[PDB]
Amino acid sequence: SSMSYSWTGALITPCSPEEEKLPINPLSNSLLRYHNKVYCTTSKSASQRAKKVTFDRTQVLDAHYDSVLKDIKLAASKVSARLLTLQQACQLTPPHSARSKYGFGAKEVRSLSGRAVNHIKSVWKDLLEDPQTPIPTTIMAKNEVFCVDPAKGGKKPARLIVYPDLGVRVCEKMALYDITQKLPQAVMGASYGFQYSPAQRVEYLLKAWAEKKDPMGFSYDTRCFDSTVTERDIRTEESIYQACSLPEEARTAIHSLTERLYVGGPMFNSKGQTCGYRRCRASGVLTTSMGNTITCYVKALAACKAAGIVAPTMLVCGDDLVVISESQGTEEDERNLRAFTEAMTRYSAPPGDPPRPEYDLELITSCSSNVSVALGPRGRRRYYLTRDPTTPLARAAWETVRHSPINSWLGNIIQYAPTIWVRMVLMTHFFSILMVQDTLDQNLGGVNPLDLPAIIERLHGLDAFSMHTYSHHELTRVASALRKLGAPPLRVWKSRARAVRASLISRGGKAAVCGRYLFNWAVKTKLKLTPLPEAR
Repeated sequence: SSMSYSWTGALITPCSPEEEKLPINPLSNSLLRYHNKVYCTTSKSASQRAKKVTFDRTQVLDAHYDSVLKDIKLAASKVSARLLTLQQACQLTPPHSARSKYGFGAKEVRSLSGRAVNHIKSVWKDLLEDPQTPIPTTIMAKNEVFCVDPAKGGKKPARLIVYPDLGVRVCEKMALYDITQKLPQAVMGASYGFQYSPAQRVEYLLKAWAEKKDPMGFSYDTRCFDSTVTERDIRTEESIYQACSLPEEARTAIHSLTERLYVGGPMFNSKGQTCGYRRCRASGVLTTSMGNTITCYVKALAACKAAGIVAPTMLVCGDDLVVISESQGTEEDERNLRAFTEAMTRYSAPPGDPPRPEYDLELITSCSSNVSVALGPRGRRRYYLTRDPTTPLARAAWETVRHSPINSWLGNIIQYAPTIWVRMVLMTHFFSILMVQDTLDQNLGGVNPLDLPAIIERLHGLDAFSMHTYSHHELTRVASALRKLGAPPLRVWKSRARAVRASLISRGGKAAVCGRYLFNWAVKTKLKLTPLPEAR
């Protein structure tokens, strides 16, 4: 029936001309040796991305679906959302957001420049006046850094980004922003994934697992999900949106955006040319995350009913999905999972690698990440979130004339503070670098590195400075990722750490705090890390 895209064959151009690499990488050539393996996705690869996302789709629904789609509309309707004053929408605009084709950008929008406000007024009026004309969109290639994988086919192609002009982007927010803030939690409750800290996700997963008498879990994925969304799905989304208590002006505009933007439209490149036409989800629009989350939830939950999964507990973050149910023995479990996979396929949401049932929580990848366990200070099992460190290490070794990785180090040091790989590798490297630059109290991305212990204790807990006896799985995976990238093995990091520790101690003050809280693990003879005033 629907086929997701169609193409003029015009070249998908780059935004910010691709940066060449350099013959020395000074910040990272002590981190890892095999720099040849770290690459960034060229926009030449754009063509290849297209082939992988262009394909016919055919949907077929059923009682199961229809029943869910009803229950969800009942839930939508206990929700009332408001319009957003054009002004308020302008304020929500990101600072460096792509400028408008009509002579203004986010500076102007955020400051409520008169010209910017005129245009946004006229765009919005035209939404209310006209509910048919497709709104044009731009298509670009997002470049991102990765490590090469021969198994999974050398280098990945660039992701395609597709988005309307800035004017429309604001209007979108006027119409929909309050829904996006209210609806998911309404229709999905506990299952709405974004509502949780990394630490709460773990607590959630664990509570689910524990309350099954005999747990099984699995996780469902689609690398190319935006492609599987059908024009019907989108309209069924509007159907859900309108199910709320809304201003009549809202309703017209939601509907008009649906028909003119969300359902599809043409696609132009940077150089202006016509590039294609889209009949699936656009990646760059406001409702992308809300739609994906909600849609996937309907289908998934219907499929659980087709397949006969007993007592399911879900967690949904856009495309990413984890279900934790009661086992019907392994023999039935394998069948039910195939059923699910059939059902989803009929619903037009087929997967990459297909699901398999698992009976141990560590083996379930949720959100490019997963739970694992180590031992805490008093010797109790302590559970925490983690992941394959390949991409993080790859990106930690990315240096262009225009780009520095120091920020991504910090990102990961915070996010994954309790992991063995942050604690032994990234932290050791990160402080070792800044010591030598004597730039320890600079502020990177609005954080001061001498505040980490504090920041860490507040987001992760004093135990995150004391954990030991990491799992076989984690230890094997880390070992392997360092060997893969030519970083030193953990024993070498232990040394570097002892020494980075010495210096931080001798510096006194807030450095020695870092020195003692962050690097206790590295010493032969532990200190007794009491809680931190600054933390609360």
